[PDB]
Amino acid sequence: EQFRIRRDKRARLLAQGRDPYPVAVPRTHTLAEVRAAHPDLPIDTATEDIVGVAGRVIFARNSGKLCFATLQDGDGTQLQVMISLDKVGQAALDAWKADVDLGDIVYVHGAVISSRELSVLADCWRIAAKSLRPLPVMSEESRVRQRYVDLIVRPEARAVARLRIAVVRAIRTALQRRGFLEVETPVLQTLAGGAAARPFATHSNALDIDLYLRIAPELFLKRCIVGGFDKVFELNRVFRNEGADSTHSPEFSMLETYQTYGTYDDSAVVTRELIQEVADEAIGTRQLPLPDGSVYDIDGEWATIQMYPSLSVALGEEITPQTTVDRLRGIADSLGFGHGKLIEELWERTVGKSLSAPTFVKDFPVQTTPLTRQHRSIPGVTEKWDLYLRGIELATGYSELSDPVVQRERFADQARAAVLDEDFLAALEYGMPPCTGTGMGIDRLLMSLTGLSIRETVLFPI
Amino acid sequence: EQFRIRRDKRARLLAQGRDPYPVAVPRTHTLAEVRAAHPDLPIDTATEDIVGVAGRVIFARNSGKLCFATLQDGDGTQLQVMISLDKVGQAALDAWKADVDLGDIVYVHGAVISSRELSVLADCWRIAAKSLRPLPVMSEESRVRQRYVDLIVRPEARAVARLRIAVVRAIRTALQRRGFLEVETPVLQTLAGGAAARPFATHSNALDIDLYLRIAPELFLKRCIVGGFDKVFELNRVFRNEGADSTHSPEFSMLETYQTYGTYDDSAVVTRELIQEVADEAIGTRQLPLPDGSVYDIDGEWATIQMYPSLSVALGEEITPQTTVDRLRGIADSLGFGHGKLIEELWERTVGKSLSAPTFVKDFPVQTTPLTRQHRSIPGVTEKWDLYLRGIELATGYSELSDPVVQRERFADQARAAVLDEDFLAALEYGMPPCTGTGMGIDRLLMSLTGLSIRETVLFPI
Ligand SMILES: COc1nc(N)nc2c1C(=O)N([C@H]1[C@@H](O)CCCCC1(F)F)C2
Ligand SMILES: COc1nc(N)nc2c1C(=O)N([C@H]1[C@@H](O)CCCCC1(F)F)C2
Ligand SMILES: N[C@@H](CCCC[NH3+])C(=O)O
Ligand SMILES: N[C@@H](CCCC[NH3+])C(=O)O
Repeated sequence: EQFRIRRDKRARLLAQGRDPYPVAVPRTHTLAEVRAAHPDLPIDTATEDIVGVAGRVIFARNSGKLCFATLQDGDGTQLQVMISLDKVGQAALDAWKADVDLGDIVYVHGAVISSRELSVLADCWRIAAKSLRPLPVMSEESRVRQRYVDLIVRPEARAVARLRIAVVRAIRTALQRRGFLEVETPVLQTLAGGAAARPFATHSNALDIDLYLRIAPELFLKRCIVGGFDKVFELNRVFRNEGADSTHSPEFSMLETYQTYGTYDDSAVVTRELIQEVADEAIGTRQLPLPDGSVYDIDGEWATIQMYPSLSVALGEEITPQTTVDRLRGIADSLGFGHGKLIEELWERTVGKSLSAPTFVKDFPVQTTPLTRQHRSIPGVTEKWDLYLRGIELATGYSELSDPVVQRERFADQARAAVLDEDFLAALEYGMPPCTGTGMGIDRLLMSLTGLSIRETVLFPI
Repeated sequence: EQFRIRRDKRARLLAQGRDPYPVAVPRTHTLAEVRAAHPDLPIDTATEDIVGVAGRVIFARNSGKLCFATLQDGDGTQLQVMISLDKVGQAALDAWKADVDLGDIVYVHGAVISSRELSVLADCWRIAAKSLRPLPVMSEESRVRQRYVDLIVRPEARAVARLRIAVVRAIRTALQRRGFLEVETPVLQTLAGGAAARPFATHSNALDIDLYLRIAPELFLKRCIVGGFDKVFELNRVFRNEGADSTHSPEFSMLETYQTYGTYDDSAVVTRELIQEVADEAIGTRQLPLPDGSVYDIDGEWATIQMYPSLSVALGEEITPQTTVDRLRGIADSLGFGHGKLIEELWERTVGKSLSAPTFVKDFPVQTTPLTRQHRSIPGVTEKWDLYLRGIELATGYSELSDPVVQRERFADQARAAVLDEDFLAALEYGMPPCTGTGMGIDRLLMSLTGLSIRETVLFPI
């Protein structure tokens, strides 16, 4: 019902030649600027520094000859205003009382004082916007269907939104210090490749074909290495037409990075530094506090373990690239398609779940890693690592497969479970120098650093 | 046929326990690093600075006891190598001659000398990648179907790719200096809005509905202002399921920016500075040279003209918001749906086409601008500008419409040519402070600054 009273203050303001939504207002400082300015003001004393400020009224204490409001800026910073009879306007005070609700954006010019809390004592005042919905005094999934309200009433939502923006800045800073170049590769592709996922298709009207949103930029980033890029990345959305869960969404921000003439050994060291540098820039500590109330140390060096050896110790027997699927299925049952899949799953179900300190696992089954180079010395495994931080599958890197005839086979196997990415394979046969790629999910980065769910990390999900 | 000889050098290299695609090679410096190091070396003299370098062989001059190649790095920098009998390997020289083609990535360790041009005289040498396609010695649309080849053989394609990356860096730098925060808003939306375009739809499997790729981020960026963001932008892809032409593609990179408590007057000044700052950072001059051989001055202040007045002078009669469509159609015929559309078109066909210096046109027909605030003083027009640079429709800005009941109407009109964006309108009725948005196309920015077509500006189009 308050929806109607509010619409009728707008109307009776328009009729009266009052502007409820004025083009401009001369806001001289932010309330943060007015705070940093008067940090220690002897309380109940006045100062002749004049300011125009605008804020959202989020409390009002109306009292005859004197109204007090709390004006909150968009960052949450608060200044109190004092709409007084005596300064200017009995009619201003009546206008104030009658026209000004809660959730109203409001400009006030005048003197900066501290009362018997930092306030502005009004020379003038005007409305900048008239709200036709009162602020509520909120469930998770209603907070997320209405982030704009969440950001006004919930300081934490402000803190989280700024945090992600700061993490993303810190990332670009870290990669740019190291000579990486940020490139833009296609989101619409004739076939989507470079990961294991079911793509979003769309019809094009220009071309009268179906196109596919990128599952991953890897294949196009590898054409940039062929093309002569030394050090490239791309920090931008990927689209995977699968289910949502606590570490999975169909649209999410993902970093990929390629460095020429380094291996997975080299890109492990960079991923650690990059994460540690981000924590410092954006959180101020490598001793990460959690909603637990616990503290997760990500400082220092990080453990590396091999999948097969670590799996062997966990199962009490030698598991090699040679170990048959009949053997592996057997073990699987004893707990509760093919070899590559079984190793990773058995590993995930035994070693994976027990991890707590930040660990790299490396040397992976050749079957489940079609784009990564065969290991230099160990037959049957690829030079790939997964990074687990606070138990989250955070990041991965490869020594990259630059052999086209091998790469052709890897795909010819995939498919038989038969059109390949012939222009990608074309690019490799022009010669791709030896290089190491990485990938990392921005949402998993935040979750691993904060505790925050994926539906708190993204501004506008669904 | 050379496709077959090459595949058979790979095979007879694998059989021989030679690695044609080795995991690693110990590249100590880039050829650029080796150049900056020995800038003035008394020619035909040797120096005992040892380096490992890797490059692509893009010339070979094989000559009995001594082979010369030009090794080109990926940035185009060149060093010459001298594979000699006498330094190490008669068998190395035979291996060189027999195994090493053109378009082959190649590592060589040894001494840095200048011959009778800066070269490395080989202690060792190894292949890093074996190319199974010779470099061609290329049409526009074959250069663009194969950018990876273009980047190797065409220096200009290198220069253009780096230029775009530098423009994009310069933009983020400029907006961040000014306190703007970069946000990520959804690409997949339940309905796409904030511009005039036909969207790409896609089916979701999670939700079993159609979703739509964003035509523009405006509606979501306005929820961030409601939400308390002072100064926001977003530099990221938009998707418009329309035709391609010389200033139009269905996927393109687009900047949008919102500033609270400024108008279109304010965002005109920022757009000029932003463009001028970009030119300086990324081009080194505001006196922009073109393929013409001409020079386009973008320095100094820029002309502002009003649409209706400028149109009037061009047509020889008073054209106002009042001027009927019958009158406008009449004029249209005399040269060769509704009022708003007719003003902009007549303007575009007379005043628009005659512009050369960088000009802002402002005060627009209310009909063709549903999201921009009605002008403060002039009835019938909206506070909007278009910026024309070297005759390209580069950028636009609005004093933003924060009135929900007006905004509801603007849409209720649109539709009747009836489901609206009710959550967007919901956000406005919580109150959006007065603000000014802008938008600019990155491809048009480059085209306007360089002369370059849209199909040279984007790394991987189609
Ligand atoms: C919500 O985020 C995701 N959503 C989906 N649906 N799928 C993935 C993520 C994610 O973060 N992924 C990682 C993961 O594979 C760790 C190593 C590689 C980097 C990554 F981004 F792909 C996969
Ligand atoms: C290849 O780029 C584009 N492609 C399409 N299909 N549509 C537009 C562009 C572009 O650059 N556009 C500008 C233009 O409207 C100038 C003022 C606003 C900014 C913009 F990016 F929308 C529209
Ligand atoms: N394309 C990979 C990330 C890069 C891996 C290294 N080349 C993925 O989506 O998992
Ligand atoms: N959404 C606009 C750009 C922003 C205009 C200012 N609010 C467009 O695509 O043209």
